[PDB]
Amino acid sequence: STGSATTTPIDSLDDAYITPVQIGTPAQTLNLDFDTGSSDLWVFSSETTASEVDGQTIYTPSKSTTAKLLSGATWSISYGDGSSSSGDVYTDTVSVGGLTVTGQAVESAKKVSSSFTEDSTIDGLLGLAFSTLNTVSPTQQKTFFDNAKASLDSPVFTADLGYHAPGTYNFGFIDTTAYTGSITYTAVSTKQGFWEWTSTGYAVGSGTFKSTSIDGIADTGTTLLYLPATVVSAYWAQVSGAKSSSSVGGYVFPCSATLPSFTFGVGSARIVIPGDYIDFGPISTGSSSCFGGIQSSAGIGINIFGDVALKAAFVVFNGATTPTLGFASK
Repeated sequence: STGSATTTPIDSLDDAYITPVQIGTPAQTLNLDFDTGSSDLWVFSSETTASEVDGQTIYTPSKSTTAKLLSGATWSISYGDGSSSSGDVYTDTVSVGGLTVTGQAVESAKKVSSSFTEDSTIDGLLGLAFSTLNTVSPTQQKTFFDNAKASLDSPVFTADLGYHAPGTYNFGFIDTTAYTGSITYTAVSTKQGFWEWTSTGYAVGSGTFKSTSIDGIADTGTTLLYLPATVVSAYWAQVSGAKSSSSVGGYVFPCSATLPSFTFGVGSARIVIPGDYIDFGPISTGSSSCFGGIQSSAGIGINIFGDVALKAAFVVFNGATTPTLGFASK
């Protein structure tokens, strides 16, 4: 089997992407944030505290003839950005782009943090990291991809995120028309439960490529590119007037600037992030100070190849017995 679903930016900045997901019988379609940095499929629901729902579409398990409470199971997750959610668990039929999994754990939110409530466009998350990170207790549950893997034509999914445009998540096949050149594959460590890999270096604009190992994670659920302070300083030094602002929370730059590109290495291959992808616009409405899309990871503990980086590539998440990542230009 295979599946193919379009993923759409939630706003004009590409802050996140939503993909329609069919849950239950008859189908209830929710728009989920596919997140290769986490491993829970959780949804706003009829169980979510009413004051914490503000425009989201909810899953109502009592209206699904295939929903079954997973007795005793609870979940609770906290994300790198400080947001969180928690609740109980059903199993139900879940379909993405024509690919159906029966008995998928659907984690129903009883509580969500304010950042989720305030974002009416995201109805939940669909985690695509390794199932070892799933938070369901006392019996950890599998991700949608893990459940689908054996049925797929090939045990892979691909992320093709658009710049200010829709893109595609495919399951079970590699669309050879969706990228240019070849796909360069690189080794993955699953020791932390992430799609963790080592970039071979970087360049700023037309500058020389610096060969240096940068360990990080491929994370579709993170907006920006978070890299070591040395690398980030070298990037922003090429933008006149750019500075790190403790009060704003990162590097800002004059909105009148033209940003240089940023290249990262994948083995001997190179992925070029155009400068425009690094512009996240005014820090507040009407400001002439703009927020940068490359930021320091120094306070995170891990480097994160988020959407800024991934949207410049066609990315293969190869879930074979020994997983690997692939990157192609597009």
